[PDB]
Amino acid sequence: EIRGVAFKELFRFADGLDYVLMGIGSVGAFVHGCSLPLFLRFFADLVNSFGSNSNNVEKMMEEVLKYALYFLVVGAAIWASSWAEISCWMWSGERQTTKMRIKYLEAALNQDIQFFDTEVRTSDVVFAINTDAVMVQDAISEKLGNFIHYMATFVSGFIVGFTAVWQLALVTLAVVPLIAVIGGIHTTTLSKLSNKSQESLSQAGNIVEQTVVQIRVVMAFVGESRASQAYSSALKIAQKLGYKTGLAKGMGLGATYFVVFCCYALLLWYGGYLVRHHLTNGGLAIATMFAVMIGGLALGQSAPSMAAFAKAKVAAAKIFRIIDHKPTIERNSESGVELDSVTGLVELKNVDFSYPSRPDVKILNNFCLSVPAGKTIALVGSSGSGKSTVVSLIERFYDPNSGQVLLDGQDLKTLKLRWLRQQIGLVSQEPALFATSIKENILLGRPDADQVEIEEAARVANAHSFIIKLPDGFDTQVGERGLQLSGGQKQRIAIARAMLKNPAILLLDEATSALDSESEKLVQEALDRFMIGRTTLIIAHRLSTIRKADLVAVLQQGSVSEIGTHDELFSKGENGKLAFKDQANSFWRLAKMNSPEWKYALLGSVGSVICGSLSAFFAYVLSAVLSVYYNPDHEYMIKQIDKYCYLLIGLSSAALVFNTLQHSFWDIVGENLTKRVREKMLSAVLKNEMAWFDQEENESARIAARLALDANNVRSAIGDRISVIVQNTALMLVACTAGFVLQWRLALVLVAVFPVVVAATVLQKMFMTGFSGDLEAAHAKGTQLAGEAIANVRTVAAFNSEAKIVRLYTANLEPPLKRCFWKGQIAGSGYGVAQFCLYASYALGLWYASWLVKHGISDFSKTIRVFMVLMVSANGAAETLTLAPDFIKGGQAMRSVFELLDRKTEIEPDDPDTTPVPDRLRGEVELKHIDFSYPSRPDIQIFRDLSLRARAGKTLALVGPSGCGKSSVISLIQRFYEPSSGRVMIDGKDIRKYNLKAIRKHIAIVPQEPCLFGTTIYENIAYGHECATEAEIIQAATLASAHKFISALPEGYKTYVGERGVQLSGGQKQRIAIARALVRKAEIMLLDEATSALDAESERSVQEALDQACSGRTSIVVAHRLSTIRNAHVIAVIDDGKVAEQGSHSHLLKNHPDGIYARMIQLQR
Ligand SMILES: CC(C)[C@H](C)[C@@H](O)[C@H](O)[C@@H](C)[C@H]1CC[C@H]2[C@@H]3COC(=O)[C@H]4C[C@H](O)[C@H](O)C[C@]4(C)[C@H]3CC[C@]12C
Repeated sequence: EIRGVAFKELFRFADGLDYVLMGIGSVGAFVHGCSLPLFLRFFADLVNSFGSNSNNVEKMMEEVLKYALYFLVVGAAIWASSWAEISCWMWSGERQTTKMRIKYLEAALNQDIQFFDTEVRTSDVVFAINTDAVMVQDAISEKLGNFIHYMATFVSGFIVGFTAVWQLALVTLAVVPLIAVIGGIHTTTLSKLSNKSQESLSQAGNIVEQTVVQIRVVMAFVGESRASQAYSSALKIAQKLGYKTGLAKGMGLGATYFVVFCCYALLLWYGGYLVRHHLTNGGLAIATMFAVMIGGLALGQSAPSMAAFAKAKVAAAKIFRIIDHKPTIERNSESGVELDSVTGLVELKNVDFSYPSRPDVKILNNFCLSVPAGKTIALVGSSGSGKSTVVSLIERFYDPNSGQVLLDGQDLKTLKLRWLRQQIGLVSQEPALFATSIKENILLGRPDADQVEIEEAARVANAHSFIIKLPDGFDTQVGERGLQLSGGQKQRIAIARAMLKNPAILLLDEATSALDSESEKLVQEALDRFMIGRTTLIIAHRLSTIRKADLVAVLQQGSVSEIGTHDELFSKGENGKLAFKDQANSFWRLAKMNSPEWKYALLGSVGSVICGSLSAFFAYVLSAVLSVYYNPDHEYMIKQIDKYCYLLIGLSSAALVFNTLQHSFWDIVGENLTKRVREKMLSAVLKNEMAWFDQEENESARIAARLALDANNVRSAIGDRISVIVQNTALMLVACTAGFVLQWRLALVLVAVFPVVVAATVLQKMFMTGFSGDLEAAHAKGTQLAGEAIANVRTVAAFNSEAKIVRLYTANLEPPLKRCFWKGQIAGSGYGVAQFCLYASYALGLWYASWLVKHGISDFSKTIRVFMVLMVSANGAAETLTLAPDFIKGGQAMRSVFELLDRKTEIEPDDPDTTPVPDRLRGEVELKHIDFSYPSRPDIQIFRDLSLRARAGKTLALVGPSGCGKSSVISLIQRFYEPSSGRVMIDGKDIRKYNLKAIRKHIAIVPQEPCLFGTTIYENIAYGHECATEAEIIQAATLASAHKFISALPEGYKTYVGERGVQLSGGQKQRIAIARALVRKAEIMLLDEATSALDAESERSVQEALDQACSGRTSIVVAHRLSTIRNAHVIAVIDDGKVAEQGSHSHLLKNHPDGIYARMIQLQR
């Protein structure tokens, strides 16, 4: 484990402005922290004056006025301090982190390639840029300010409480730990249970992902229910964990309320005792209790900043480790001769390079390669030979071991590499394109070029292409949102960037196997014009360029064998605004969908209202006790205080019980709703046809992501919404009725500003969480550019364009900087305004209470009770709003799930219109005049009114060009896609009117790539038939010969096979797929060209298994390899969507000579 760097080093990249910002933010944070207990002290003074001066009205009025002015001053101070703190801390952190990001990327780019090979992985570098974008910035921007603020709040609260009433402060200090302890336990318990629920949800998502990637075989058979059952099990586990989560949350809230009620019972009694003995005032005691509570909670809230500091220390240690590293290979050297003879006569003698990470094995051991001066060389060394090692050595990526290696007669170390790499042009296996515009992606080959040179290079040496046939053209920033690039466009861009480096050698290598000939001919003309270009890593891919090269010296077993002529070369290298009515309707339909849980909801609802009442009740008690404090009759005050304390102790238990009840039952409602909706979504998805799966936004992990993300916000938007809207309604109703009954006038004035108080307290809690948004989302563009640069470090170094990448990174990072500055300003201003309005409302309400008392309208007791009850109830309501407010996201996901459910399938897997189905369908399939067009590409028509047919009980083999959709025929058979036109019949009955579900069990299919359903081979084989028992799969394995390795397998049938388990060989996987096909004992077998890339033993085994599989009943096979259709007695030709020759291969080979069969026979020779 790396040792975290000390805290001070985190501020390495701080300049003078950052120091000023940090100082101003620190002062603002200190003032913001201190001004809360100061407000409590001023409130105590105001209440004490307003209660003591009942007889002397004028003194009461003037003192209340001065303290209201103090409240306004404190509000203004809070406004200024919070604004300064938030803005300065956010912007300073962002600036420092951006500078450090830029320096990190700059240091990473100019590192040696061997650094990434051995020291730090590229994935580690990308993760490090994630960590520097998150943790270091978070610690030095928001966590530090919050730590200072909470230290200030803690110290100020303790000072205020002690200097007011040291006695009660000590008692309140002892009460603080209990509340803090319960809060910590509740938070930890929920986090642990949340982790359990999270992994359970991941399991459910994995099931959906697996089902979608295997949707073909799953739909081809009858696995739709099987998949739903597995999903049901995972959902059940998740809801059980959710039940625990909900019960734990309820218990935590109940426990903290119980402790709070009992502790304030004790504190209020002790405050009454102190008031009896003339040791304090009422307001002073109340403020002391509040201040000490605030200080303790502030320290508790400050601890997470320390946690963040530790994590960021570790992260910054890693980042500074990578930054401070110094490259070993010398760059910007002074030994460069800068020779103008760009032609490389001959070089690379006696190279003895050994791979840097592992010195045990060496490739370039003792041999020489040598080159001419202006003639290409083709290099073909086995398969895993060090063909790329020569390219790397030429580019000076590494260095040869102790020997004598030169270039052009002037060595490599004595020619620099800043301009040496300028002479050399490199084209990689896969072209490396960066997030900038394609125009700049042409520039970085030579920044000194102008527009005219770029366009002439792209035009005379490349054909007109998508760059000009484009809405944007030169300003076409690709990035992650790059347009459709099939490989040819980006490849041509890469060679163009290459030709901008006109002189000297140009290095080639193999491209993708499926590439158009235009790129190859452009490469050929590029190497012809730059005859200095040699060292093509063709690895036996273009015999024409091989004949072009004067020397085609090979690198067999990592060594040169023959150098010179290129004549025979045989037996070597044989490899080739949003609406609201719709939201209301969807809400109503989900509620109707949630009907079976109604009981729980009602009970939960009951608990909610009672919980709300308790909160209001608590507020009232405080008010009452305070109002009782300023009562001359001591015995009456004793009786009242005892009554209130006993009532509070009694109702603490009710608070606990009904908090647990409410949260448990609402969580049960929510979990049941999520499970039901998720199952319905999966069923609706599985009912859809394959054309729906082919469409975009509709495949693999992304559909699983939509399913996972559109259920939790649904549970929120139903359960949490109703729970809060009823509990806060009960709270507000009780508080408002108490306030009205006491003094309706002041109650009305206060409920005028009630939303302002609630909003301000909500913003206080949000400040507690933080106002910096998703830092990752802000720097997404820069992060992806940096990842592309680091992953493509070899290409960047080859084109010596590190500075260009750095400046592009800076230009991408500037808009996040500006956005962060403005966001900080807006957030600080808004928070300050809200707090100022809160304190202005407090001052106005309390002054109006004083004014009412002055004119004999009311009393001190009633007015103070109204004020305190309404304000504490506002705080409680805001604390209630802290529950997940994902309502808008909930509505959006509501619409998403509803449109997913209401989608209509064109092909219904079910058979509502039942048709007669024979028990043993013989299956005389006849695809007569079937006109089918590629679903993905309508223009492409694999079938053109082809009258294909196959007599039942007979084997038909489909042969023809790979381009024609011979496999697409089997898709039409399973009705995955419907032919653009034409009618297909299945044994005397058309399949359209026929029942698809009955057909599925009479059809067996083997995919070209076998797929792994689950853990055991047992279940994979049993998947073929609905009720496979045990003997049936035994015979399936024996006839399929799958048992041969199964007995050899340690666990046999029950071995864990798949991605994580024992990965069987391709032949074994295909053989078990064939076995599961035989399990279904279907009359019609649709054999696919699975035997594509296998070794000799696996080839023979899989063709044998195919021999037993196709034997018996009827089988439509598609094949392209000899000794496969020969066994079949009926062969068809798929030429251009039409049938050409029908009959046995031997029968049609004798007559009409030079036939299409003879064509592939001659080709296979
Ligand atoms: C005199 C008040 C009306 C004052 C003007 C008001 O603005 C102030 O913010 C009140 C509502 C605060 C000050 C201290 C707060 C309390 C702090 O002391 C406590 O024990 C905590 C524990 C726990 O966090 C409870 O959920 C809230 C609870 C019990 C708080 C409830 C709200 C307060 C009582």
